[PDB]
Amino acid sequence: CPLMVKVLDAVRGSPAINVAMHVFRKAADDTWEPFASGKTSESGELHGLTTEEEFVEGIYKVEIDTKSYWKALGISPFHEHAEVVFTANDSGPRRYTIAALLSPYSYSTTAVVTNP
Amino acid sequence: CPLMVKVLDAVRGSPAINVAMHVFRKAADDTWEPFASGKTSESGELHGLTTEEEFVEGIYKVEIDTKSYWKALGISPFHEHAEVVFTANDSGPRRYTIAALLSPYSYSTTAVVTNP
Amino acid sequence: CPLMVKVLDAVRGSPAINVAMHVFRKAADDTWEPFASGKTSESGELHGLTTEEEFVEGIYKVEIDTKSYWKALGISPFHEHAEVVFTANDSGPRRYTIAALLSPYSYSTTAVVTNP
Amino acid sequence: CPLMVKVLDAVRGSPAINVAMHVFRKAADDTWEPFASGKTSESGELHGLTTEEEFVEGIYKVEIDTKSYWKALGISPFHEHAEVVFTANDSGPRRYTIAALLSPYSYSTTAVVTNP
Ligand SMILES: O=C(c1cc(O)cc(F)c1)c1cc(O)c(O)c([N+](=O)[O-])c1
Ligand SMILES: O=C(c1cc(O)cc(F)c1)c1cc(O)c(O)c([N+](=O)[O-])c1
Repeated sequence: CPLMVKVLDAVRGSPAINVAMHVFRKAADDTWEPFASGKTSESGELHGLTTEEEFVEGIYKVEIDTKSYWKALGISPFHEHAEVVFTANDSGPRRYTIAALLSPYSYSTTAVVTNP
Repeated sequence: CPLMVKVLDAVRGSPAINVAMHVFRKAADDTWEPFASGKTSESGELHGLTTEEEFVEGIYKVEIDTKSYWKALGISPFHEHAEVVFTANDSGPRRYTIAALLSPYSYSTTAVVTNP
Repeated sequence: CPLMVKVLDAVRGSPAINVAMHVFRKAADDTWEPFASGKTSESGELHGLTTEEEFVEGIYKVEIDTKSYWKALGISPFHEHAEVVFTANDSGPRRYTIAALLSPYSYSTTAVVTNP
Repeated sequence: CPLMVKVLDAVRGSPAINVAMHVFRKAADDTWEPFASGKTSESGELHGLTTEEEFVEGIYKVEIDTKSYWKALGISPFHEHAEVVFTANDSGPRRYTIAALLSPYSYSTTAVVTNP
């Protein structure tokens, strides 16, 4: 698993379950092409988005659909989504964990990058 | 000032000065129209982006060039930029402050939405 | 104002108003001596805690009563309080702003340390 | 494992390894008694601090020695330590993950609380 995303709920102190997200890759013509998508599990984690062979050098965007998450809980949040944009595998393959901690009017995001 | 942006540096414990950003408004064809831009001041703040009459309801994106900020400090960053995508809502008067707290491999963002 | 505290509410997207806090200074016997206190204003800020001459180098603790804040909004919180423990340092002049961003099960805190 | 602590480094995008921390419990006379201590592993995690039988109702304090962590990396940080104070097991046994995301002048902390 070279790319894993973990989402936490700072209001309930729980994983953020069933959070949808889309991953895009910047194409040579500078547009965003669809790369992978999925939803977080009961642990707040989304695994298996890609493989080492498919996950080439590039600029990637993770768009986490935080608005739908909060709406289903009865909250009208500030953000449309949490957006994480980063260059990946510039110095060879790495393993990436992207984390997001969600509140209705705020979110934090961090990356843990490890060398296989 | 209906919309202000404040950027802070979590490594130096200081305003993040001379940080460039662009604000976009989502168009009917789901593309991002440039709307305003600028660079943070010595206080880390960017004022005067828009006016009350110009700032209508809609989806806005603030794209903060964090990568250039960290590269100018000689620190390798994770993100290409920090993105803040939100719906501006006109139920009551609203002044928006978008704040971002920057670290090389993480950022936090919050909205302080008040009434004069 | 050598020391100011600002508290924000990540659930409502607003200053955290009427938040009580106490500031302590570590004594020679490793106990916490009360030093100053107050409640945040309508802007979420607490000014006038100390003066330049009183605020000497040492270890300070800011104890923010986040639990009472959330209980007054009817929201069950995780933390008993938010603690910010830091060394005040006199190499150059220094103005300190302690900020805290509150969620029921999470908080962030940062220091913005500037020079007039 | 009813109590686990995870520490991340927001400057390097890595687990925070070999971070010491002490856990205290509030005694009936309102003083802090030592409860458990340890250091984070190569994954940034500290497991096995306590057991379900030992981890009774009470007010607990986790003091994470962030200052020693940053000093060893050549950074002079703002905080003496990160302090997490919370009531545990008030409604029966729970499993607690305490997380801390560290920067030199800022930290975030969150709790994930699950029912066994
Ligand atoms: O967003 C924040 C913020 C973000 C965090 O992750 C943690 C925290 F303690 C504050 C913020 C907002 C403001 O309006 C503001 O003035 C400041 N400040 O000056 O320090 C900060
Ligand atoms: O990024 C974080 C994170 C973000 C924050 O704003 C504050 C904080 F204390 C941790 C994180 C990453 C992980 O991999 C992870 O397991 C967890 N967790 O379990 O709680 C959290």
